[PDB]
Amino acid sequence: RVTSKLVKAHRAMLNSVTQEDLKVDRLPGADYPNPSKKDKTDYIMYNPRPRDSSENPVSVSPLLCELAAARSRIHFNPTETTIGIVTCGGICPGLNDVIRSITLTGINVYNVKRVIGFRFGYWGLSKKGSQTAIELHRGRVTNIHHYGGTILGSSRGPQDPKEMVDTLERLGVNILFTVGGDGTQRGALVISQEAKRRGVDISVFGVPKTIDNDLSFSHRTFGFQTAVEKAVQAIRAAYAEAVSANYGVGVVKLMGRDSGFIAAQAAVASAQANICLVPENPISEQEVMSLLERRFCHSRSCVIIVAEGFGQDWGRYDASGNKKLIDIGVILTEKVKAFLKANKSRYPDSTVKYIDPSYMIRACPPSANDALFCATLATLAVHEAMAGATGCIIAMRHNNYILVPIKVATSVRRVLDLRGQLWRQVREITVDLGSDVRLARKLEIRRELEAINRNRDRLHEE
Amino acid sequence: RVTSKLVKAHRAMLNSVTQEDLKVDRLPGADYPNPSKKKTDYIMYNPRPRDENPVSVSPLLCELAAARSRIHFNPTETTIGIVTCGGICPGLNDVIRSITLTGINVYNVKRVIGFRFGYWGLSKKGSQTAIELHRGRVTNIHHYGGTILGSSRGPQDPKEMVDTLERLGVNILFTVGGDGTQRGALVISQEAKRRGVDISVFGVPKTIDNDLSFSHRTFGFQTAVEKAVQAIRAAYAEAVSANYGVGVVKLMGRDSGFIAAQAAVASAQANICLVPENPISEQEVMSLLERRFCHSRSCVIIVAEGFGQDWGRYDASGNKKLIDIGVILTEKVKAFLKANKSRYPDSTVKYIDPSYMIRACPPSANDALFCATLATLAVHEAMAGATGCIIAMRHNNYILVPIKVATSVRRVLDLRGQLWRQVREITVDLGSDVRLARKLEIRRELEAINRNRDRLHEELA
Amino acid sequence: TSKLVKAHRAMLNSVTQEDLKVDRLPGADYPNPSKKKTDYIMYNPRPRENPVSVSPLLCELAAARSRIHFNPTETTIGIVTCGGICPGLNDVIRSITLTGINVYNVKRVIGFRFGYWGLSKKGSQTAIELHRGRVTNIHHYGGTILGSSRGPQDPKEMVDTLERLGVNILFTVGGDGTQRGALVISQEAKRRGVDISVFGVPKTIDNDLSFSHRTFGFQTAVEKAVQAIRAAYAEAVSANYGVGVVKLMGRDSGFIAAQAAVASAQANICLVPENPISEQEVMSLLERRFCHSRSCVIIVAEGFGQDWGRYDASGNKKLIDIGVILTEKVKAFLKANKSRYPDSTVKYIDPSYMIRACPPSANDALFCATLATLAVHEAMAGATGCIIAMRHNNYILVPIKVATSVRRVLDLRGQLWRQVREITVDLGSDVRLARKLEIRRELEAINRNRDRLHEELA
Amino acid sequence: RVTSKLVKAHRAMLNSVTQEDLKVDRLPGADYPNPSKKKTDYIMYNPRPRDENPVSVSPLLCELAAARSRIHFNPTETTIGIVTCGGICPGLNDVIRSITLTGINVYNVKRVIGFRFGYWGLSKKGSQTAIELHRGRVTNIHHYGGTILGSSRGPQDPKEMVDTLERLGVNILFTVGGDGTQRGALVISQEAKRRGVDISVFGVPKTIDNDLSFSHRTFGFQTAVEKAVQAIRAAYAEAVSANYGVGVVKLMGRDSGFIAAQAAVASAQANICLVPENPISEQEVMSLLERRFCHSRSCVIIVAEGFGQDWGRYDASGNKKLIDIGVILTEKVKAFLKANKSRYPDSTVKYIDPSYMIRACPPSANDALFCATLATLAVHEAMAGATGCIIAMRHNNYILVPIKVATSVRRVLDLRGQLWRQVREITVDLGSDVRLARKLEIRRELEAINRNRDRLHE
Ligand SMILES: Nc1ncnc2c1ncn2[C@@H]1O[C@H](COP(=O)(O)OP(=O)(O)OP(=O)(O)O)[C@@H](O)[C@H]1O
Ligand SMILES: Nc1ncnc2c1ncn2[C@@H]1O[C@H](COP(=O)(O)OP(=O)(O)OP(=O)(O)O)[C@@H](O)[C@H]1O
Ligand SMILES: Nc1ncnc2c1ncn2[C@@H]1O[C@H](COP(=O)(O)OP(=O)(O)OP(=O)(O)O)[C@@H](O)[C@H]1O
Ligand SMILES: Nc1ncnc2c1ncn2[C@@H]1O[C@H](COP(=O)(O)OP(=O)(O)OP(=O)(O)O)[C@@H](O)[C@H]1O
Ligand SMILES: [Mg+2]
Ligand SMILES: [Mg+2]
Ligand SMILES: [Mg+2]
Ligand code: NA
Ligand code: NA
Ligand code: NA
Ligand code: NA
Repeated sequence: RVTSKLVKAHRAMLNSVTQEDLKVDRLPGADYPNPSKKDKTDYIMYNPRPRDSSENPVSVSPLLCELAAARSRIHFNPTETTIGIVTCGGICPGLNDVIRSITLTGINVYNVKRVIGFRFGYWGLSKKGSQTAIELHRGRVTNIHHYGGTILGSSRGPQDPKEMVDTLERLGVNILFTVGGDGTQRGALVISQEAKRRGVDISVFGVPKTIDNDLSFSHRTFGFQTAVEKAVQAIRAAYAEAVSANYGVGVVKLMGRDSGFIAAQAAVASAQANICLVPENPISEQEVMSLLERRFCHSRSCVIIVAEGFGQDWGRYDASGNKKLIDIGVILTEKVKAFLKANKSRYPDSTVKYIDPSYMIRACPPSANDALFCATLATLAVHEAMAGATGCIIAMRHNNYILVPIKVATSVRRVLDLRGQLWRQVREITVDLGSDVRLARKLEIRRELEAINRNRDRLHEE
Repeated sequence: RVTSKLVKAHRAMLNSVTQEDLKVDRLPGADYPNPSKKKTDYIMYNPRPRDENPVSVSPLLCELAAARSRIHFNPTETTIGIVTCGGICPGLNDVIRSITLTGINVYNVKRVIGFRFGYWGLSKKGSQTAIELHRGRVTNIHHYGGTILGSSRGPQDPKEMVDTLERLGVNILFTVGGDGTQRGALVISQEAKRRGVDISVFGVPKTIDNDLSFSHRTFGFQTAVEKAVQAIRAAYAEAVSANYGVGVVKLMGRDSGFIAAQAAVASAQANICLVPENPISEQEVMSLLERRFCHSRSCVIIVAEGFGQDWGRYDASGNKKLIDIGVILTEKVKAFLKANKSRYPDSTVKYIDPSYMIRACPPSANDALFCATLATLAVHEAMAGATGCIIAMRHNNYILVPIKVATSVRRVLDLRGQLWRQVREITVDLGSDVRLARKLEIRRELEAINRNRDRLHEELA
Repeated sequence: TSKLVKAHRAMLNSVTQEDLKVDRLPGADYPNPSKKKTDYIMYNPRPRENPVSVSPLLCELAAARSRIHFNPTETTIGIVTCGGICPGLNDVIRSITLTGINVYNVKRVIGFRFGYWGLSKKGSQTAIELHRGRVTNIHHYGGTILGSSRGPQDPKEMVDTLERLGVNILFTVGGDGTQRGALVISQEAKRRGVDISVFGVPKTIDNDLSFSHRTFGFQTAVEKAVQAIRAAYAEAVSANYGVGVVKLMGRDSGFIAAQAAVASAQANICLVPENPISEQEVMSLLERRFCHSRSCVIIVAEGFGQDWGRYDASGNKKLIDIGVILTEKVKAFLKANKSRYPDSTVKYIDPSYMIRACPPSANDALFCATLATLAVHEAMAGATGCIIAMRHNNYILVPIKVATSVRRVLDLRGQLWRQVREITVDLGSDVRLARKLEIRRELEAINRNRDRLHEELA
Repeated sequence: RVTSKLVKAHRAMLNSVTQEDLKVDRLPGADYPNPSKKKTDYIMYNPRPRDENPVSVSPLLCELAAARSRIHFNPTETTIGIVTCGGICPGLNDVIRSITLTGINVYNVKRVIGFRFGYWGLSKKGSQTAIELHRGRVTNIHHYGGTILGSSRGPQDPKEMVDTLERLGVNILFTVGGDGTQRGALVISQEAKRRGVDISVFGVPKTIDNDLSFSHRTFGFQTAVEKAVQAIRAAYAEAVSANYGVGVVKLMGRDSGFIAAQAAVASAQANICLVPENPISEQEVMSLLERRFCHSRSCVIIVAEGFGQDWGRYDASGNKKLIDIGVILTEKVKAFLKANKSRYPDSTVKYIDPSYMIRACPPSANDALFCATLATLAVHEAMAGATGCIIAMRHNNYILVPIKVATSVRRVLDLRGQLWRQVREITVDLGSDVRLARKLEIRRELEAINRNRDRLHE
């Protein structure tokens, strides 16, 4: 009963996935030796669950994923390779660790000719933008891992692939590392394709950026654990506010656009959520109000976590073509205010406080563990691209680093499994509809009556 | 010379302040000895000399708070009550906890009562929810934000409230909260006198803004600044990540800009700092932004919540609700950058409102110590029959100050002070030739880099 | 980046599928109130038509079960925490209690004080009853509210206690020692025909448990360690020929040391037990560091350098303090070379207790709760003699005998350790040409800088 | 009745202090206008009245620090120098950064020079490593502990140092450091006078201990208290986890106990607080511990590093090295509990020395603000030719104070003050009948629980 689930992507490139789809494209040939390693691809089962010990276990699936690793032979000539980095889309903890590690691995391990950082996402690759490219060196990236955001900066909206490749050519780029999400990596493919049309010796390698941890073929993306730490700190605040008011409601919106991993993890980690609203589990304003009522039958406080992709069906694009969400944080808060107002009887006093800790989550520096994670991804990213990997992203599954072709990855998305342990834990700690309000509380205060008497004895026995 | 300034309160009770006004009311007589210690000392309101020994430029003296040899209430028979009212602020639980423990540990009082949800917990209805505070209850509450007692907005009937105080045997009510709260305390105190009730009403001032008069520091304030700065770094991260990126973050200052200002300087990251003391027009702000965007691709704008209330068009307690200047300013800045898509090709505005995260978060270690000291001294003085007053801190000393005085004046930024002078230094300036200013910038830079270039050549071999 | 190795006191010399099978109290007649056969996962997902594991081993997946062995409303759960302290003990304690009380509505939960001592005839008088009100907020605190202890107790006394108190499940939270004790307790309870599950929640801040990629507390330890490293780094940078030496937890392995070294980006030398080197080699690395820098940060795991010189109540071998010894050797070295290093300072940081006695990261908390929750599920379903663990992002059940027979260790050929090699001083570099190719990288950079800024004026 | 007290310094330069002593030396003349501001004000040393307007109980006035209309140095031609000496303390980089920026932004000075590794950077040899500080260099340093300039211990030749100041064109040297540092400053200032050099020597006081006279707060101090408290929680966690567990944590206080005391109260967790102001014997400490162990299974002992120096038997600068009381106290406590295995069956002592983590960690937001203000004012006054003095803060105001006065007295805990009175409250007390004290404890408890029991029945 695992806690994630796969699902077709809103804009899938493949409708089915086969082993060939999973094979990673490589620039032709690998003639130089690896200074790092002063001999062939290893794989890992996509799914380690067996069919049919006995004679050796056979996977319930035919799929293998390529393991990322440093390689004996590499494709590019180390001391002559130029590496490029761009960061696109929203910001997320660990961008600067990615930037820094790519640079240092290039410079320290492979002793590359130069590292170029492109400004403000793909815009920095445009004819106009290219004038702002900077050269990244040890001194530039030494301390950037202490800061949120991206020193390169980022942007939204497309650029002309022909301009971008023009730029890559003019500057002598051999590897462009594209750090960003779904949009970014789709752009990567376009760039990669245009370079091919030209017969340019260029790897385009993706480092996946999604604070939501909704990437397919992945159990963890950088930034995500940090977002959970911060979200929990948001939740404590909301909890403080609710407890301080008779019929107090703390509503806090968390990141989840298409999935509720942050919302769920934070709900359980904090032990403080009473209602947890995720996109996987669309419910009506009436149900929410109903859960709130139940909560207010036995408590004077209620914390409601809501993922930003929840309740999009509750009412009525950006430069990149992404569908703008309606702010469910604001809308839900208003509906809850409405509800408690229309019931001034039952709830004499009552307060609703709303917290949107969005930017503080995304624009804050990485946890130590996220840093380590970023550095590992980035390091391996450089290893594989040096060995001519292209058209793929690096990811992590089953505690292993793998290579995955952009087409596969952008075709499916990870989603909460409502039958999973994580979501089962959210159901445990939150208010429940399916409980006789009466007997439920009756079996509460009795659990209490017991406890206090055990208490009373123990202390007399003093 | 100060970074603060005094100003008449929006609803002042005194129009002038005299020594007699500063005298603290005391329940008649002090017959019991102080178990803790098994006449009143003063401090000059103003330590600046006029014109042999220096003479204050002012006649005012303030009474120093301290544990007293003789006390008014009979320790082992006194009942203490605590209520928290108004908004929440870091340190409420440390206050609650310290009052309780000082009462219980030092004076060995009969009982401590905590009243729920502000003054509502003193109403006939509310009183049913009063709880008894004991060591076990308050042991660990200092680790949490908010108030375990809870708080509320809106008035109660002083006759009901005193009824409650009488029925429960309360000898001291500690009222923890703001201007409103302390005004309510006077009412309560007055009604208790009309009845000849032996009751002290003592205020522990609660203002996250640090805008209390006769005070240089109120609990929660330093914690607010730590948190604000953290908010500012986020806004700065967002701005730096975007070509012509603007991070707008709203901070607490309702009638004053101390938090805004301190956080601006502490962070080193603010480009524009908007406070109520210094009302400027949308056009001026846009103008400062333009100047910032002449030499930088990023701008962080701090705005206090009481700024720009004159830029456009009540709560249960009668407080005037503010228009959200964070939201309005953000929109105006969006409007401005949109209407200038030419000059600024790309451009982004991100708004952060860290309000509840600041107010509902636990105290720094230093705030905790501060809370405990205030609360401790509060118990000392009220045991010694002080009433109608608050405890406060001036010139590194704890003083007693009558509610009437304190609610008549408020502390405000002095724009001629060092703090504000530092805000002027670090932020964009209007009165600089945009051109020659940047010219003398990149030249400072050209220098630097060449010093750099030499140093590193002087490195090889 | 890990590797398996025989345990210092192994119970099995080889591991077979049958060894991996988890013992279950006979029969499962009651329904699970929570859910108003066993699934497995390959021990090794590398392949040798559908892929075939390079290994025959399967591990049992932990999960809530349709049928359970104990009668929920009549089961009594007990908890004990033993050995050293580690971040997340209270989360474990709290989650076991709440899962028992909320999900299974068990009769009662008992907390035993000060490790196994609380199960002794004497100790048992101090047992307390855990209820929602008791555990509500303990996850905010380091340490263990139950307390812990070192040293054995009489298994007959302990089982006496379990019987007298009506315990149906004892959760033993702790390390290798603890779980070995658990088997003893479990065995004695069988000799008596007692209906008792003894289930282990593994506690090792080192992350050196076999059949496991992550144990609770570990990620928190790394956060804290990195904070220690920054301090050391601050101290080194503030002194001409400054050395910051900071000791980290690793007794038999170097996972914390290594992860913290890379996470911080600040370690110049990283000393782990997997890679024993001589005082002379360390001094040599330091010299190379001091050829191109005025600062050096040295991370050393506590199990390093035990061979550099000459027991506790539980029988554990006490280590010599390598932190103190190494610091002294480094002082000696820099003193004996006052010539080359005019000034020079050594500051030593031992952040040990601050690491172990501090509250869990949010992620660790989630992790603790999940482990504890599943632990309750499986023990309700009569699992015993085993621990819960996590491999390949999955929770599994593993018999104490297997787990205590092997240990996880750094693989020096792995990515983690390869990253430590990258960021740290290297022996095998021509000191000269290495620095020559340094300042040249620099000369370049500055000139790029100098142009960019000239191209700035006007 | 305050919480500090004054005391003669171990190496006082004045035996009495008069108003003339308090007057701040100024380089002759002030002819240039202040670009910032496009006579001296004072404050009473003591605001308590004697006996119409109140008269100070003291004749002393202190000069208020402020930006001045006229300044002494020609702004666009002044060269500023910065050195940091002595131990490290949170806020050094904020000081460095603010001096630089105030110089560069406000006064538009010619150049800012940072000297490396304390006074050594001013020696003939050291001077070769001087670096030029500019906006780009100091932009982000406030995020780091330590000092980018670095520091050192041990004297240099004043003639060399002034040679350096002259050769480089320094008009103001800002000396950031302690007592030793500022004494060095006077020497440097004196030698420059002998030469008729136009040089201000201005001190920014550095003492993490908050024991500076004429001062209520020095930078770093509040940050130290935050960190110390965090150390204390760890020790508390360790003590609570062990039957008769003792957490001993050593804090910074060399000659005073402000950090120890503040941290003891702030944490609410200390049972015993040992400061230098209150020397007690091993027997008394052991005795307080016994009392603690009469009603509790845990004890946290805070000890300041200058405590217990009389309990047993120099550095490059001539400072007296302390015996490690942390280590010695821990041992004595171990001895004591060992020799009483009877009364305390089990028992553990865990010792935490969070020293470097406190000193080498970045400033709280409030400390940063403080550092920047001090530094800013420092630059204002030195531009207006103040010299031979330090900037300090008393009664929420910034004042100028001559090094001679400041190095002659030191701030010390007042055992009759509120702070120390609070330490007495929260800690174990000797002067309580062990028996009736606990009797009146559990009775307070018996009450409480019954109030509890009713409430919950209701
Ligand atoms: N299908 C596509 N083809 C070419 N370019 C694209 C495509 N989709 C997105 N891009 C470009 O890639 C960049 C980033 O895309 P987008 O704004 O969707 O961010 P993302 O990488 O999906 O991250 P996030 O999930 O934070 O939005 C933008 O320049 C966008 O215009
Ligand atoms: N003048 C007054 N007389 C009697 N009661 C008052 C008065 N002003 C306010 N109160 C009551 O005291 C309580 C607190 O008032 P208010 O909500 O203004 O808090 P405050 O102390 O101003 O703190 P904050 O700064 O958070 O607003 C409310 O219940 C309010 O109705
Ligand atoms: N082989 C064994 N048989 C029975 N009991 C044991 C055995 N080994 C250890 N124990 C007991 O289990 C308890 C905990 O053991 P120990 O102190 O070694 O902790 P641990 O689980 O190893 O944790 P840590 O990793 O902190 O050492 C002790 O009381 C010890 O006496
Ligand atoms: N009396 C003195 N005359 C001249 N120089 C001195 C004197 N005392 C100390 N110094 C020098 O000043 C520098 C710092 O002095 P010291 O090491 O005593 O630290 P400090 O400033 O008192 O700081 P801390 O409080 O951290 O010890 C050293 O170079 C030292 O040699
Ligand atoms: Mg997208
Ligand atoms: Mg062991
Ligand atoms: Mg000294
Ligand atoms: Na409540
Ligand atoms: Na300005
Ligand atoms: Na150094
Ligand atoms: Na190495």
